[PDB]
Amino acid sequence: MQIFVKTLTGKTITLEVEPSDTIENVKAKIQDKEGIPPDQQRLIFAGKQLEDGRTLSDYNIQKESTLHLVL
Amino acid sequence: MQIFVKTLTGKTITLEVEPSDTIECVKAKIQDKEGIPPDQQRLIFAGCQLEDGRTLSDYNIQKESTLHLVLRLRGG
Ligand SMILES: *SCC1=CC(C)(C)N(O)C1(C)C
Ligand SMILES: *SCC1=CC(C)(C)N(O)C1(C)C
Repeated sequence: MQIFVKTLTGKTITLEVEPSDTIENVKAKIQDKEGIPPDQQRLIFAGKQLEDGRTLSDYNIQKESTLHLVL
Repeated sequence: MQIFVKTLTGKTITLEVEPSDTIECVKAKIQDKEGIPPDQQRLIFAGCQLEDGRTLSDYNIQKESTLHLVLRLRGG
């Protein structure tokens, strides 16, 4: 499924993920495509900070959702 | 040049653009200012749907023109 990650500089990155993926995995995909180290990433969805060991399904993130990335 | 983008909820947004800008760029400016994802945006001017790779000049959009923004159905 496609999701959008909006950064604070007005760049939005699109990622292809599965609900079963962990937050740690998502962060690794973002590092791979934009080079940001996972330790600098804070991911926010529906006002919750996402935790590394949970999966996207844990948070009910559905296709075409937008997560916010704060560094 | 200033252009107006009228949405279906009666909100009009003003943008500063150049005729040389592409439609893709315009959509990115709208995302930046109102948060709507480009993939949900359908831009209409003089009864044409605007295509991403063309520029505003391609369509003869002059200053103070109004484009209409229709949003693709929610989700995908
Ligand atoms: S909208 C950015 C842009 C304009 C134009 C000069 C047509 N381009 O080649 C890019 C895509 C860089
Ligand atoms: S821009 C003219 C146009 C718009 C749309 C309804 C997408 N069309 O099918 C044509 C190409 C007629």
